[PDB]
Amino acid sequence: EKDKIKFLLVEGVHQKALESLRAAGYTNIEFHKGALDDEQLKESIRDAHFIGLRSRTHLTEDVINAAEKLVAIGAFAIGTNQVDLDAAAKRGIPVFNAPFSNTRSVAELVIGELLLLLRGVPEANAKAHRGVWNKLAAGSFEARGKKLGIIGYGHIGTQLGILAESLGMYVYFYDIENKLPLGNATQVQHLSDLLNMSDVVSLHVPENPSTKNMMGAKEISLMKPGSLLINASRGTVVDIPALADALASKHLAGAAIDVFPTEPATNSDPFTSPLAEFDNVLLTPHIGGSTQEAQENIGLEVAGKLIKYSDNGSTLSAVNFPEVSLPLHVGRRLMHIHENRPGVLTALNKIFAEQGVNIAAQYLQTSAQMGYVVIDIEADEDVAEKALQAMKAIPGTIRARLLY
Amino acid sequence: SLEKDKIKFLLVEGVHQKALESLRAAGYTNIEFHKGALDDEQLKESIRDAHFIGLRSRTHLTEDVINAAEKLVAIGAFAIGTNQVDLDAAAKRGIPVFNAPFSNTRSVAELVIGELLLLLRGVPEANAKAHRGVWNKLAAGSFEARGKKLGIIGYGHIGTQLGILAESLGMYVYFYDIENKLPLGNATQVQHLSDLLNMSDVVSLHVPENPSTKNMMGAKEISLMKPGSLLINASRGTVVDIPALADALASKHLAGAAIDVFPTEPATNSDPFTSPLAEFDNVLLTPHIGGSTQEAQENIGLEVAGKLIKYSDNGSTLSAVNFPEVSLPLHVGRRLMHIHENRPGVLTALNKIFAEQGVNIAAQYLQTSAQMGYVVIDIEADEDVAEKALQAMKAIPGTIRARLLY
Amino acid sequence: SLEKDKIKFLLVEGVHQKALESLRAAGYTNIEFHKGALDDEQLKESIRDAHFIGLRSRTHLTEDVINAAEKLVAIGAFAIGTNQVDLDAAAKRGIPVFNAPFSNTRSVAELVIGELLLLLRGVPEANAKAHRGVWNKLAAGSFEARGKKLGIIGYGHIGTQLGILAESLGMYVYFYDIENKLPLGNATQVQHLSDLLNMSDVVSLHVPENPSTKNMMGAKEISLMKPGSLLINASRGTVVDIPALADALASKHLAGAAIDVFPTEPATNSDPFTSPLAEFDNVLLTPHIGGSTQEAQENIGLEVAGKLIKYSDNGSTLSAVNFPEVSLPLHVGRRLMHIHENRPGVLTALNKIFAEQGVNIAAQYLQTSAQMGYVVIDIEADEDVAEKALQAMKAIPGTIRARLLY
Amino acid sequence: KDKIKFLLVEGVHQKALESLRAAGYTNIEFHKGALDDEQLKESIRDAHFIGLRSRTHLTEDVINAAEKLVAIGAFAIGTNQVDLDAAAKRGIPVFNAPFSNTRSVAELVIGELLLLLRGVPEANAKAHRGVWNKLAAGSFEARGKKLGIIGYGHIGTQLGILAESLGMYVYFYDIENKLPLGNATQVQHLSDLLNMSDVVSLHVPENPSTKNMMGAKEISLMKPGSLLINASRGTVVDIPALADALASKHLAGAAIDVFPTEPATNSDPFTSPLAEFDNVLLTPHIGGSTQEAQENIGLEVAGKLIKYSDNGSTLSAVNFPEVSLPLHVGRRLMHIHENRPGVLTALNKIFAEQGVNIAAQYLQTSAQMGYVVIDIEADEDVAEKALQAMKAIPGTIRARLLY
Ligand SMILES: NC(=O)C1=CN([C@@H]2O[C@H](COP(=O)(O)OP(=O)(O)OC[C@H]3O[C@@H](n4cnc5c(N)ncnc54)[C@H](O)[C@@H]3O)[C@@H](O)[C@H]2O)C=CC1
Ligand SMILES: NC(=O)C1=CN([C@@H]2O[C@H](COP(=O)(O)OP(=O)(O)OC[C@H]3O[C@@H](n4cnc5c(N)ncnc54)[C@H](O)[C@@H]3O)[C@@H](O)[C@H]2O)C=CC1
Ligand SMILES: NC(=O)C1=CN([C@@H]2O[C@H](COP(=O)(O)OP(=O)(O)OC[C@H]3O[C@@H](n4cnc5c(N)ncnc54)[C@H](O)[C@@H]3O)[C@@H](O)[C@H]2O)C=CC1
Ligand SMILES: NC(=O)C1=CN([C@@H]2O[C@H](COP(=O)(O)OP(=O)(O)OC[C@H]3O[C@@H](n4cnc5c(N)ncnc54)[C@H](O)[C@@H]3O)[C@@H](O)[C@H]2O)C=CC1
Repeated sequence: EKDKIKFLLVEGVHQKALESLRAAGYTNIEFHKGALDDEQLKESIRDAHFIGLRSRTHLTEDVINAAEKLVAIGAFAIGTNQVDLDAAAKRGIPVFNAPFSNTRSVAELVIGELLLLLRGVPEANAKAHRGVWNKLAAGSFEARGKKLGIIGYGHIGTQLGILAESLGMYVYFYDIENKLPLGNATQVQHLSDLLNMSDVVSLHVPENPSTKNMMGAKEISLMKPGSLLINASRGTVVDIPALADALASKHLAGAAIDVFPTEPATNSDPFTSPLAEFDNVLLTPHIGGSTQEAQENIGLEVAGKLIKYSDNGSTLSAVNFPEVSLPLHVGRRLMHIHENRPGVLTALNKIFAEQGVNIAAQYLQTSAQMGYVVIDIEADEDVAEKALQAMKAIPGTIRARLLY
Repeated sequence: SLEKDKIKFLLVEGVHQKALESLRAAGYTNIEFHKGALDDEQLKESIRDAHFIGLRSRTHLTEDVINAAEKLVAIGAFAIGTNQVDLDAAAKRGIPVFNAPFSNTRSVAELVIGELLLLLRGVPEANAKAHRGVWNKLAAGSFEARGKKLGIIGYGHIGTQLGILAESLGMYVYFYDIENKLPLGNATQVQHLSDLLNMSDVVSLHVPENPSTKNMMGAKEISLMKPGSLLINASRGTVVDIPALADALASKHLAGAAIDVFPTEPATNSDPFTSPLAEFDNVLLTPHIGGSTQEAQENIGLEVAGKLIKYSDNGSTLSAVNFPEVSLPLHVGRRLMHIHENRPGVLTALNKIFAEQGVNIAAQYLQTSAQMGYVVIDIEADEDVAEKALQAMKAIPGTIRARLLY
Repeated sequence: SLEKDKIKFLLVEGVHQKALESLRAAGYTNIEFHKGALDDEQLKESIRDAHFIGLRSRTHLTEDVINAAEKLVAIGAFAIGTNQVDLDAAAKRGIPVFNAPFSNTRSVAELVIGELLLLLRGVPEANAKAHRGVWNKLAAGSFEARGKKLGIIGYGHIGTQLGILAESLGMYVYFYDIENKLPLGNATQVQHLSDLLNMSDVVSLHVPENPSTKNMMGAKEISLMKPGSLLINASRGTVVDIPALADALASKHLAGAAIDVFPTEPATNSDPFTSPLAEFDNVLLTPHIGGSTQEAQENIGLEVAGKLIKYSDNGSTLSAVNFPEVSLPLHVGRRLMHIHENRPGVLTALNKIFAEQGVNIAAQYLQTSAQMGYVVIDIEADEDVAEKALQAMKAIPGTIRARLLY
Repeated sequence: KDKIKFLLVEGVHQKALESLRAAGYTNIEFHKGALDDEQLKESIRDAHFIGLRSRTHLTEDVINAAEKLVAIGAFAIGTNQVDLDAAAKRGIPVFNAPFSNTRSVAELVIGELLLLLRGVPEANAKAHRGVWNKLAAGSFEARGKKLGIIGYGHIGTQLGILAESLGMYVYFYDIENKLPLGNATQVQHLSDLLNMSDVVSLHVPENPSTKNMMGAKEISLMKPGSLLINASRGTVVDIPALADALASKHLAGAAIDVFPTEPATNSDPFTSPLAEFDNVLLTPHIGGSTQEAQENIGLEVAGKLIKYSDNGSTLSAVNFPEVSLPLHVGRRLMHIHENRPGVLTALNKIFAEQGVNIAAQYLQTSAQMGYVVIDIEADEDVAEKALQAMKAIPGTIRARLLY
């Protein structure tokens, strides 16, 4: 049975995804290096139970809704904005992704980036390439003994810190919440302190309304003269022209930016920033999280998630679905996804009692529009298959399945 | 203290402030401080009456200039290189030269870490493309440093510090050296360079400039490096065959390089730079700034002020680059020194002068090179006797210079 | 908050204060704190109107005591062990029991380091020699721990932590586990237990108790051990064949050992302890104090208080050692819980009611052990509807306890 | 190089032998233990180099009849078992190993504080008697605790690093300002250190500044319920006061490895008022007694004898003027002599006359004696006549041509 369950993988996900699939028993895998055109996409997805895609493939309403057999969708990536998360929820297909798999990559990028900035290496290299030699030591520093101020002490600030400390930098941080320090990191309660003390400032924050432009003319002029600004969290967090200002003012020595409010949609599309005129700014194409090793983690994680769901019904971490997860105990497990009618649960429970079946466990979780419930029962294939078909006749029923 | 005040220290070229702090602490307070270089003209003027000089790599102390200063005792290269100073001519006049050969250790190790971090990410190519309107975001062939193998070639002061910083970052560290060296942390000596080249994700060079290292990284070797690997050189301009490096990068056998030193380099920051490596967005080129930081300058300042101060106080030429190295521990009595050409009978005039004043020599350190000879002598005696002996010493044929240091 | 004042916490055997700060930090204030153990008249007396109780290892909660505790909602064993508690008995009554399985971690790793350092150094013997008046200065046989190899048998909470500290000190760290573990730091998993016994200078046991571990370190395993090596068992009393170790100690195949646990241990600090290990000055014997520290007692106070708090506030039996495990995140509404013998028709009545009273179910999590079942039900509605429902819930034939939690 | 005889008595580490073998010196009379007076006299009577430990006594009488002997090697730190004077008179330098066990002392301290903070020594002593005493009250983890180090030199410095890798916070007191390593904080007043520390350890030298610097007062200023560890010197702690403070329970325990008076050997009785305290570790001065240190000493002191014989370095000799000369083309000769006028004048005259250029020379004196190394550019024959002539300067204790 498991090997009649087809995974469609596009955009060159990492091999380990494929390894995990196969070791879980899912050996039916149509895999693609690039993205597919419209007519091939619909061809390959017409009968896929699962799909793993990444940034570029668009699962629009129409695409999802022609996908006849689609059980869940796996964004092997961070973003899910290429998927109709809500079209998908109406057909009862959850969407998973990998939000915290890039951590070491971003941390590393930053460390690498600051080392070079503190030295004026970006600037020296740009001149070098056009035949201008600029050997000077004025302005330049080792990072050892410098103060690094991390704004955003989440999954990434944490690891950034640990590295910064590995290199003997002094580590201070600001987060709108009280965070337990690792090694000898130090929490600064006010942001204007952190800015003042810090030789380099790094942002590691979510894209919310506390963060839109959290760094303006104001905040930046608060920063130490000669300092460095690093942004590789979100494109909206920093007011580019402000920093452009502060960079010609030479109030800042330089900067690195891996994200922008606006980004080229493909790589053939042009890039535009005013920062593009500063040799002392590292400008990178949102590759903060782009490494093979990151790809391997996203591989392990989003396959892992698809498989768990397929095998156990778990929606822990699904982005568009009520979150359920029940531990394994002996018996059969079934599951019902449905509109939020009242008395679906009354309907469900009546079914098992009629058949004289004990419900070992169940977990119903509701969102505004939908409901998902996983029920364990002690019974045989015959019995479970009838409950199944009965469960499929409940009013509201979007989808239901015997998982084992 | 009133006798210190007489010794002109001239520091040009903007040496670190802690150099002056170190003079002052040692009593030497008369100092002509210049932030920049001086022309032919105000050189010879500020120097004329100058006991000690401090230059970096732009002041040119050539023969004529060295002949011009009527009172120069030592020279302090507050940098590594000494090629800007005619070593064989301060020697001729009995002026030892000093420098700071290893005051740049962290700075170079730090720089290499940053470079390899960004090169494994295809960041330099990304930044160049980005700054000209090209976006190119992809994950293929970009990698993290952690878990990667670093191949350090030349495991001396810098290799070693580089290695330490590298394993702190998660890298497995290997090295090759022509001598057998004791590893720190989990570094590993590799017996063949071809072994080390075949394995490394990154190879970084910290060897010295000499026949063995001249073009030691040539075609054959680059060819032995791992496909998709990285070449880094912040050692010497003559270690890597650059045309070869260029041909490897063009055929994508190497995926990047960072080079800080070149066969030939620009003499000032107004002199243009060229290299066949300029055509590559995936190569960091930096203008010999491996050891160019303020921490490094601070280190050089203390090192060399100390050497100059020590020479002045106790006559040590330990570490001097063009001069016989003598030093003797302070040890009760009066101390003299005597720099001479190796004339027959100099030593023999030296002890008769003391014999002939019934003066006991508690200590004597004599060292020579080709025609030069430096000897420092520690004596139990009066001052008038110490001053008298000095006069006698100064008249010995072959005597370049001699001084009663205390 | 006046609601809470009703709910009596009975703490015996003197648990750490941090337990009381959580308790009071959560509006929970009727606390009957005791430092010591209680006798039966003291216990029934002081438990009869207890809503919760925290005890330790000496308090014996039997069926006759439990079937007396009239208001007993849950039981916290402020400890690792639960053998002093009658789990089936409290399960029969719908009383979760909780504990702190992994709260002693650092306290055990810290002990083993101290011990291995002094053992390698032959300190226990020199100490006992000194106190008896004998001076034994030697260097034959003593070692620093840096660069020696630690074999950890059981690579879990304590093992992992043990290896981290050991690496801090420069030891080489190897482990053998029955399952495949991700090694921390530079830790190395050894696949065959015999190579590990073969290479290791010190071997420290950190495994559970069970047939797979029982006497798992016997005469065979002891001889696989490196000459002049050291054994340390602070896991469980059944894992080492003490008389085998005693023989290997007598024969000097081993240099020493540290045993904190024993097949038979005194019931109280008043009962004598005997061991054929008592004869050997080069063995540390410790009265099962592996996890006995104040920091550990404070880990415990926090973990176990938090849990009893969480259960009283939100139903969570996540972690119970004798009860179905249920947990639901919070959001908008009110929340019921319901404990019942699993009887025909319970879930049917539950849902019949909700539709009698017109209540829409937001979330529901039911789990069961054998005849026992526990369901926690979030519903959206106002307090009259709620408590209308819960009164019907207690009427369902089978119900053991139902509470409108919030 | 085979004609040179080394006598190593008392089981110096095998790295000493491995090194002599490397440097091409193979004639070795090795002895696991100490020689009694006749054997010693017979093995040494032709030895060039003796390497001993702390039990051997090279007295004048033995040294003096020691015919072929050129340098002495204490594979140890003490040189009080060696008559340094008798040895100089005869121009025999004495080498030893000043600091070869810093880690060993730091380790002992870490293990001791960790157990002592757990009451493990008492607990263990009780368990050896039948008494079980399981308790958490008063037992403490090391991490998060204040360790106060008194004396921040080789060993203090090191100990604070370990302590830090354990999670302790490290404070220190030193009579001078020092650069703290890691998170170490220098503490300007002894009393302030004493009050704050959960565990105090000592690493000062033996001198008046140091005698009983920890007395009734200082102990009473230690935090109630803290620990004192001394592996420094026997003269640093007022022991009776410590006793008192363990008796009154102001201190929860101590560890003492050094004592005002120590048995001379393992066979002599050891006594002490602390012996009655199960919560006190007592150790027979083994803070440095480990194989790693014995090996470190092995390379070091073998290193120094090899160096003296190959090139004449007397750097670190404890009884001799220190002279050292880098090496250069030519021959090298050596003169040791009584410090008195014109030796150097006749030395130098010898080379003047045979018309031989002196490439360098280094002489250094004491009050009573003088040593000088000479690099000359000449064939072997001329160096020989020179030797013979230098051997004759009145004043000459000894002269040798090294290469
Ligand atoms: N450039 C790239 O390729 C990638 C960018 N990122 C971005 O990095 C950001 C953070 O990453 P994680 O560490 O995984 O997030 P996280 O959720 O684990 O941590 C973010 C932290 O910022 C804190 N925070 C939230 N609002 C704040 C406010 N505005 N002011 C100060 N602190 C605030 C939160 O407390 C949290 O600690 C996200 O935007 C993520 O998308 C992550 C991976 C790759
Ligand atoms: N670009 C820059 O800013 C600067 C460049 N440098 C250069 O870095 C180089 C290394 O500096 P340090 O580590 O301080 O020197 P170092 O002398 O301490 O280390 C050099 C090591 O290389 C080994 N070696 C010699 N020849 C070799 C060969 N043929 N193959 C392999 N190994 C060989 C030696 O045994 C020695 O261990 C020097 O050339 C120095 O001038 C140093 C500072 C700055
Ligand atoms: N002396 C004392 O006061 C204390 C003793 N302990 C005991 O120490 C032991 C370990 O504690 P934790 O680290 O929390 O346990 P843990 O469960 O986290 O670690 C046990 C590890 O050993 C492995 N293992 C199981 N059977 C094995 C076998 N036959 N051979 C090799 N490995 C095996 C398991 O797979 C697991 O990874 C437990 O027995 C615990 O009761 C715990 C606290 C204090
Ligand atoms: N029991 C044993 O096996 C051994 C004992 N020791 C003893 O340990 C002691 C320390 O050894 P090292 O670290 O090698 O010595 P060290 O010379 O490196 O350090 C001594 C430090 O103590 C300081 N000091 C001197 N007088 C002081 C005072 N009154 N108050 C505070 N600080 C003072 C000095 O500033 C110096 O920093 C020495 O006595 C040594 O003999 C050393 C090795 C082994």
